[PDB]
Amino acid sequence: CVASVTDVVDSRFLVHFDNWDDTYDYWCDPSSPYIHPVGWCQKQGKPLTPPQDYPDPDNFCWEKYLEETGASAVPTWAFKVRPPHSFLVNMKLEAVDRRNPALIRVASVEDVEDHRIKIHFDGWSHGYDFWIDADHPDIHPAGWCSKTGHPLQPPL
Amino acid sequence: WSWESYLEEQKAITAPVSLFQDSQAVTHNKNGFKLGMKLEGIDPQHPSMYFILTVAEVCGYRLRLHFDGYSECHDFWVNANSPDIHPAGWFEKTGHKLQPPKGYKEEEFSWSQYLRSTRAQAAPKHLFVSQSHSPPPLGFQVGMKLEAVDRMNPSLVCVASVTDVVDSRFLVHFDNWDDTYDYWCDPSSPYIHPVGWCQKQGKPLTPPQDYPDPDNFCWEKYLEETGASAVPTWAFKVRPPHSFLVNMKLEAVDRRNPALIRVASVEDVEDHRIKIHFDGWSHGYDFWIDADHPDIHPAGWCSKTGHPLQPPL
Amino acid sequence: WSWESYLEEQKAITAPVSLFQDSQAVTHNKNGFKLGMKLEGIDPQHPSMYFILTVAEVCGYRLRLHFDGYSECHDFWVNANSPDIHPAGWFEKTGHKLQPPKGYKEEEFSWSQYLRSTRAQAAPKHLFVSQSHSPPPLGFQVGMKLEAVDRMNPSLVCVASVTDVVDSRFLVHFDNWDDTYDYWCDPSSPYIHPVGWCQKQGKPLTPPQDYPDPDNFCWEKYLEETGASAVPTWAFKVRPPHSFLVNMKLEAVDRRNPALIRVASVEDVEDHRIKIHFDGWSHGYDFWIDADHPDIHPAGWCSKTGHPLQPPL
Amino acid sequence: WSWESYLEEQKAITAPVSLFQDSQAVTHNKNGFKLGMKLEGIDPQHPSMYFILTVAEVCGYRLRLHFDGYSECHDFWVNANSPDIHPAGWFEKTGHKLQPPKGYKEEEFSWSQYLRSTRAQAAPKHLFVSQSHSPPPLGFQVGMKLEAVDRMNPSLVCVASVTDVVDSRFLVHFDNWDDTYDYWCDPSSPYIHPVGWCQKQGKPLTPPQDYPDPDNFCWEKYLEETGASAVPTWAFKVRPPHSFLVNMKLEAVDRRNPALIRVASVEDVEDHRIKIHFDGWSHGYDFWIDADHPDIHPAGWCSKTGHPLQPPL
Amino acid sequence: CVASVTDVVDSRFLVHFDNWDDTYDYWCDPSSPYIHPVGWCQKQGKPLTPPQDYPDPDNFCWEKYLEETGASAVPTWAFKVRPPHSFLVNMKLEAVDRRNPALIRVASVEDVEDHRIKIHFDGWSHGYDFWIDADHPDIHPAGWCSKTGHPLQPPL
Repeated sequence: CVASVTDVVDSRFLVHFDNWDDTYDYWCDPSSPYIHPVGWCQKQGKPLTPPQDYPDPDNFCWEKYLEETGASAVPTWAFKVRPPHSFLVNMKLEAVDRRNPALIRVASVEDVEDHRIKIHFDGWSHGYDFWIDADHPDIHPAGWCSKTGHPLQPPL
Repeated sequence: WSWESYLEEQKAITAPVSLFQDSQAVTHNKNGFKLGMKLEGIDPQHPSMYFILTVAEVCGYRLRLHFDGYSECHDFWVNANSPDIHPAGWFEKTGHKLQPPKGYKEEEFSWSQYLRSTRAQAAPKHLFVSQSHSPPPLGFQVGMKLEAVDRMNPSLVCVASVTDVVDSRFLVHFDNWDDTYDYWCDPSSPYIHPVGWCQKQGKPLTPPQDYPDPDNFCWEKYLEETGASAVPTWAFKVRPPHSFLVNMKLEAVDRRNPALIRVASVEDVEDHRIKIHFDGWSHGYDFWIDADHPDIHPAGWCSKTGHPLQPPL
Repeated sequence: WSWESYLEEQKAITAPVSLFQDSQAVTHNKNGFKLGMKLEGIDPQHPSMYFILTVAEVCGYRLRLHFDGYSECHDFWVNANSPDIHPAGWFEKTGHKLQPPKGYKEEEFSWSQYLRSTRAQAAPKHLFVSQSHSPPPLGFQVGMKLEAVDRMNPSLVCVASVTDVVDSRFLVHFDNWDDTYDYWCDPSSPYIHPVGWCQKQGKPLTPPQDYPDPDNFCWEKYLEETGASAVPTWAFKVRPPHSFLVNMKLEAVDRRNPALIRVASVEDVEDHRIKIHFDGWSHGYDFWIDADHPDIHPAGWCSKTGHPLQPPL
Repeated sequence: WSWESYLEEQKAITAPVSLFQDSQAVTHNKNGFKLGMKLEGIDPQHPSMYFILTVAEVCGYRLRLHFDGYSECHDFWVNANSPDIHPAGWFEKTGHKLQPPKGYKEEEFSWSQYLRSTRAQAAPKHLFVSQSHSPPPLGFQVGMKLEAVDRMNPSLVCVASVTDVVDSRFLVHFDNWDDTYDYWCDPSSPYIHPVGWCQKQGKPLTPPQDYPDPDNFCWEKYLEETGASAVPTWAFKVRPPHSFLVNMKLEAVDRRNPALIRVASVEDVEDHRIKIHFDGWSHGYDFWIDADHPDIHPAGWCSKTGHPLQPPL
Repeated sequence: CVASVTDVVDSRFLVHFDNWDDTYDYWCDPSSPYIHPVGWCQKQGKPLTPPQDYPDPDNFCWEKYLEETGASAVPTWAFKVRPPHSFLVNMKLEAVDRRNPALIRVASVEDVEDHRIKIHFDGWSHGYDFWIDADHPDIHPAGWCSKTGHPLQPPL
């Protein structure tokens, strides 16, 4: 989708979906795999979603939109993709419980993508399993709870 | 079992009585409805229409209602203080349409004759909390227009009308649609907003179905055209967010079998809704419900009204 | 409460049913009007004009009517057997002018289109006692002239015309004035008299407003001049004085809030009017009313039609 | 602004003068209280205690009183026919304690010396409706015990004593609790009951504060231990419910700014109380008040006594 | 009211009100809209007037009364629907003058009911108007007087 930089804080920036409120927005850095330069969808043969209520969506044109909003594109060179992570299936770690964020549990890598891992809480239903970005702040190496002074929920 | 002991072992609390509407909490009223008694009420699946109903079953402060002439599969449960039932003769006295028992015609039906023919008793008037004997809710008159969230598709705010007024409540109807999506509410409902709320807030307004030039919808000209006035902005009251917190326990009707009420817990919260979990059962049965829904109740409600309580699993 | 008990403790009687017109007394007709239904009717404050009206509220055998497009502050109550309301399409079929809903033009308005646009129902024809399907009142034709008491200033008898005829009734208009002083009546009305009644009886005749040479007013030449004929003397019927007596009790709409009907008493009488007193309230609220007024009724009327009765204070 | 025009505009009715106690309705008495006059009175917050008070302001039939020696933030308003104020010398002649002006000792205060020090005048005796000269409330003697509703915590019915008798009223005091819970009443008060009432009704009885054995409070033993009698059952009288109805209009003193009196409506009713709503203001300012409370009045009370009336808004 | 057949003459029968003056009796036929089978009032929720001087007027009961009186009910099948008449308001006809029955006058149908017409004598006060059953022997079509040789009174 058509997006804009709306905030910059140290090495991070806030990505905003034009004509939406901010409920779908997210913070990231230049290596995020979720962002691409103006023109990327066109070069890759993928459909670009225009702003929520852009007057004539089928005919959306970046060069025209940029002109009319008085805006420029983030330069193509600024997008510096991070390499895929190296978490492998069955590797164990600790992860915040999403249903109850006060708790941290023993967890395993159920499944992998280039930038994401599927978390499984050991001893629990696989229905609680969830996909999470590999750089998410709420996953941690084994031993993190013990070394930081936080209780770890054992499996079951 | 007992609540007292359960709260000790779980180290939890019940949702305090003060968190509930008086109507969800009240246990000291007698259920005067009796088997076979006849009355009128709304069809839950078609909340604009009224039918002849018979008391099929009573369980504490609840009753199961049957649609006279129709199949028993449509039977449904209400509380004895339901505002959606009315005494015999109420339709005629208040400008509502009666859908008569299967096989009758609207104007072929007489209560007098029906009662003689069935030898039944009409449920006495004094049982009913809602009989249109109370002055309406402030500023909501039939025909008036507003903006309303489609509760079935909550990402939509739509052109709506008031089409029914009964005591403190009114019926929200979506223009050019079925009554299937309609719903009853009061002036403090967080689902309704004044004309011009969409444009002022930013979100788009869904115009009536099959309307000429949908994207080109103008409120002020729709109003003039339909000889309608917008509900005035002073009429829409603030209902504060409820104060239920996660892990508070309560009693809740089981939607999979409404004859049953269970021990339950607040699993999650929004401003105006809570997520119910039945203690001892899978989270897959967890469901979102409005905080002012008639089918949730403070701990103790079952015991004090004489309805069985399903203990946790 | 109960009438039976009240009459014992007060040692009084109710005004017998036979003292009332059939139309003031009738309780056995169903009110078929329903919320949202559309119709036509007179504006009470401008009784020569017709408007599009919507049923806003029903209470027993009464309804509250709303002027489409206009403010809810003009809403008014009528009985379901009111002759001053008519079905959709009646204006066109009977030679009356429609004042259309706010923002429309007289000839821009179509019922067909209006109903499609509002998705409303027109109140069915069979609900209406007055649809101009009955042959008029004997000898009163539009354009004809008579003498009429200004009901707002009863010390005046004035030059008047018939300007409207609908079933058994006709509209009395005062020449060269507003419709504000006009009123509906029948041939037995004690407020109307033939041409030449003033001179024969002795009292002076108020001639039309802004008429040339007021004190020099001649009926026979006014008639020739206006190409009008006088209503013939055989047309004016004797209505006998009513037979209400002081202390008879009855039911009466409260003029301070017409949604309400109260226990009342005959405080005083004239030939054609009674003075109403609301039992338990101050005499300061006492008001004179015509004996044939639609808003007075025999004891029991409320109970038998399904309208609340305000007990005495 | 006028009442008449407002009532017509709102199709509204005022509560009749006949619904009020004479003392709430009386407008034809002169206010003889003057600035700087000195008197005695109860603290409205500690109704068992008596202070030297000075007239700080007069507004119609009302006066603002100041506690001598203390801050003006404690000033309060009463009506000139208040039974909670007394002439200089009253406390000494009737067995009541004086809380003297700030910095005096009780034995140290003398009215004659104080009047000389201040060069002030005592309000004359003839102004005062209550001087303890009229007949006492039958059956209620100082020291006698009863069961009373805690009006601050009305779910509780409690062990209580008569601790004061002044003219036709008596003071209810909750045994060993703060005097701030005390209230004045008469034999007909719906908040008091004879010893044993809770037992007969199956209601829990709140024992005195710090009762040595709170588990087994027993009335017979307590009466014996305390050298006290019960108020006999015959002394307790049925007070009939009031006759105020919802939406009736009246005048009421503003609780938050008691200098002011506002246009008000009856929002809700109970048997002995009315819920007041100030016209034009938020319903969040609504409050319950006993129907016999000195600070509600019929429409017209302000204009007739010379007090400004605040219009709606 | 409780009534009995007390006379049968050709195609008609006489209805008599049990223990009341014979002045209330009237002749009718099976199609009369004024008669109904025993039980009709009960079925319609209408009050039934018992015989005059009935020994226990509170609890009049048809079954007991029939038994006590050695009487049968007219069977329900005997009762026939008579269709409403087809007279319309303002139609003109000839009618015998009730007050001076030697005379027959020009008349109009002032009002209608299902089985009755209200007669108005043309030219006379409406105060002389009267209701009459449509099958009454003393109303006649226009021309009846001239064809039978009876004087007709003109309007006035």
